[PDB]
Amino acid sequence: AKWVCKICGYIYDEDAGDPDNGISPGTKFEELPDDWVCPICGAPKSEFEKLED
Ligand SMILES: [Fe+3]
Repeated sequence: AKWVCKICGYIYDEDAGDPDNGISPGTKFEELPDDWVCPICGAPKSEFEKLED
């Protein structure tokens, strides 16, 4: 699934993960650590919104 950072537009794609910041491809958004943040703007997980209806 993909989740967008409502502040900057960054897209956390679960299939891509976030390797540079310790997240391997395939990591679900809910499993990301509670203090993981958007690699672009630094927003907390609370500011992301899943891209699903
Ligand atoms: Fe962001």
